[PDB]
Amino acid sequence: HMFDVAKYLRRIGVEGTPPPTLDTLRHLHKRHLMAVPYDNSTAPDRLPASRHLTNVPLDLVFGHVVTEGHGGVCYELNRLFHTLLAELGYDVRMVAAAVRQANGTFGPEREHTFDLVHLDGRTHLVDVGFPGPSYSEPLYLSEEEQHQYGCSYRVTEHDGYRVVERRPKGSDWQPVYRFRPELADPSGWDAVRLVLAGTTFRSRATDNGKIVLIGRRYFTVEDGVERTKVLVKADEFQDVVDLILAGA
Repeated sequence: HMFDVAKYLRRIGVEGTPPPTLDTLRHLHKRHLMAVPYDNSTAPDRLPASRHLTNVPLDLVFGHVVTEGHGGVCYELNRLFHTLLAELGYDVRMVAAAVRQANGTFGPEREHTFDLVHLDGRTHLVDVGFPGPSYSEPLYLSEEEQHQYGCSYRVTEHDGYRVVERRPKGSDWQPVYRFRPELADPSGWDAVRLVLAGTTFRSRATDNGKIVLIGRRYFTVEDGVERTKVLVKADEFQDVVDLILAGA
């Protein structure tokens, strides 16, 4: 009952109650990724003993992300965004995906959680909860090449999966994640199941790209041009954390 559309829209820098159109969806998606960073720093603290996402009240996640201004992980940010989109009138369907790993395999089948929106006879992929380099505006569910912010995307079909692939400037196509579109479900969020500190993941979009910090590995993409640096200095590291977490 604490979920509040207006409070959320203010949190992401969106004015009024914009109309339920594709132009609005594209704006909401980009603004969310600019304003609400991905952060797994305290994700373990919000896990339920039961392993069922339903047992984590939506208001707890809303309070952490929206009221308090923090970031979150895929099943927090996309869960909130699904609810916002539904309250703004969109036909939103939850989907789970397997993420491409550094070694080229795909990880567990339902590790990543995101959404699809069916609008005006076309289906769009919606994902404001993915740590690494990926799309700032929704993709169409199509193998046709799509272009945004200096990168290309396509959603190909391979062996019963749809595969989101990305190509920045000067690089080859690489998969991001894969999913089974036919398992999309309007109510799918209800079915989700969940020493040095573990590796921290933090990122957010910028006006023309994205900034990503994975451990010490700092990545930026600006109009499709990528740069990476392994951070050594503690002060520089903290400056990058602060820049990500401050939003835009």
